[PDB]
Amino acid sequence: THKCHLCGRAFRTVTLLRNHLNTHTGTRPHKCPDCDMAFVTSGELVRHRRYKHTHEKPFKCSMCDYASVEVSKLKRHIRSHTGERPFQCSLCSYASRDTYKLKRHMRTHSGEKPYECYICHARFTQSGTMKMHILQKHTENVAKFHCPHCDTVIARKSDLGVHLRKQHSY
DNA sequence: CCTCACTAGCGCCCCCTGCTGGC
DNA sequence: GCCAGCAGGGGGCGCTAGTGAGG
Ligand SMILES: [Zn+2]
Ligand SMILES: [Zn+2]
Ligand SMILES: [Zn+2]
Ligand SMILES: [Zn+2]
Ligand SMILES: [Zn+2]
Ligand SMILES: [Zn+2]
Repeated sequence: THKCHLCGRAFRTVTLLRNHLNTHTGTRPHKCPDCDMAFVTSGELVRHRRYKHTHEKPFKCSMCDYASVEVSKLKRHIRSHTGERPFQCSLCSYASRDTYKLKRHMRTHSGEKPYECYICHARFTQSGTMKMHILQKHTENVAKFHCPHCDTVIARKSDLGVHLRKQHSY
């Protein structure tokens, strides 16, 4: 009906094509009055003000005081209350509570390592791992833990925990 | 018919927390 | 003990199909 002169994508109304072309290029007309961001549509600008400026969180959790801006988050929050596991893995028996978390799990079966350190060019599976690598291996005078019993230095908190559970038996 | 708003809904990515197990 | 893999509970954005309201 209304195709895109850049890709084969098609839409039914003109406003959709107008927004689709406003994504191929940076032409975000809905500008935020309280910060320096902009968006192609209004709905994208609405929530940006409710995330950062007005903190308007409509979706409430009936079990706790949690509140989310989008319903997608609450549906995910409530899963940890009921233990749901809707997203099943196709290659193993792991199930998730968030479609993107399942995408991260697949890096176990594929061996993919997208993130690499910008200093030593060492690669990792998760963006948090890399951030830790830079802290422990490329930062100067980093604070380190200390066992108050045996007087041994440990750099990571988790290592101190397992030190107490193994050597000192909690 | 045609706009333009509002609402659900998928997707993307990152954070921080905390553990495991090879070296 | 160091190191990287790896799962939980979260925040903020990219983009679009569905509904009506008013030209
Ligand atoms: Zn296109
Ligand atoms: Zn803003
Ligand atoms: Zn809750
Ligand atoms: Zn799997
Ligand atoms: Zn490095
Ligand atoms: Zn000790």
